[PDB]
Amino acid sequence: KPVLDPKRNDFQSFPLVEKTILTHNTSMYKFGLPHADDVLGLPIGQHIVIKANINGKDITRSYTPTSLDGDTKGNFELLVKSYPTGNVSKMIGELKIGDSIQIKGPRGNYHYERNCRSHLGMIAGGTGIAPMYQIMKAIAMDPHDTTKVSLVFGNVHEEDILLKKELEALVAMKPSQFKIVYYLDSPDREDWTGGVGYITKDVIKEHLPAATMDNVQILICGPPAMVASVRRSTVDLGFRRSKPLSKMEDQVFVF
Ligand SMILES: Cc1cc2nc3c(=O)[nH]c(=O)nc-3n(C[C@H](O)[C@H](O)[C@H](O)COP(=O)(O)OP(=O)(O)OC[C@H]3O[C@@H](n4cnc5c(N)ncnc54)[C@H](O)[C@@H]3O)c2cc1C
Ligand SMILES: [Cl-]
Ligand SMILES: [Cl-]
Ligand SMILES: [Cl-]
Repeated sequence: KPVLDPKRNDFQSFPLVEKTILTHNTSMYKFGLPHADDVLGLPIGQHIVIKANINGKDITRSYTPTSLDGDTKGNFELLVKSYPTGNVSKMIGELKIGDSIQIKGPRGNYHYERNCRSHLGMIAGGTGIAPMYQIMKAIAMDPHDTTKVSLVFGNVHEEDILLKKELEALVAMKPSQFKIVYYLDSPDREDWTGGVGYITKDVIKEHLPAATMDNVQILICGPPAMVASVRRSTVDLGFRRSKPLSKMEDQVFVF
């Protein structure tokens, strides 16, 4: 029984049942569903939206749960990074156990289907890993999905990297299908051995599939400066220009 239903296109309330810290500003949040056998019902590629009433406004933002129907019943799980002057993210970071959130879904133009592409090149920064992780996890857990995934995941320093151990476990499931490189612009520590710097044209050319590969797609999600930089790099590398309104058929798709 899926809780999200496009025919009942309204907000619904779900209570916070568990909260686990990932970093000083980021936690995993587990929200309860009405029945122990319920699943969220979120198609792969799509997100939920969460509404907070703040400063006289209904403010809504997109979140991609880390849980899938196939591994999570009776609840759903989100990763949320809170900012000091955030809005919806600040509300979430103020919830106590038992408080509820108002959500609506599913939403989004990315409708992932098994083997719809031969190779996904993923470019993520910060919480932009969330839409990527959902897709890679689905592909990892589907024993008939052969889609190659090459992810370049850029952050400023070590404490900003999210889901690294989870991602590495997905690689270990399909080590011939999945490739991840981590970049840090400015590592804090001398024991970083991943990539150094930000995601440049040269990084994308080295690590992601080329624009000439049949049925390839580039997926992008991150803060606006990263998105503008990497979009320009993909055009310079011969990918088709991402469309103002990203649609699933586009060669470069921005979340
Ligand atoms: C498809 C999609 C999936 C997403 N999934 C997730 C997810 O699973 N988890 C998650 O935590 N977020 C996710 N995001 C990001 C999320 O939608 C919000 O942008 C984020 O939570 C900030 O919302 P806000 O209302 O708190 O801040 P806003 O109202 O957007 O901004 C208010 C202030 O907060 C600060 N701020 C906001 N965003 C940033 C930022 N990126 N870096 C630095 N400061 C910032 C700035 O000071 C800004 O002025 C996703 C976004 C998309 C498009
Ligand atoms: Cl609506
Ligand atoms: Cl939306
Ligand atoms: Cl296109």
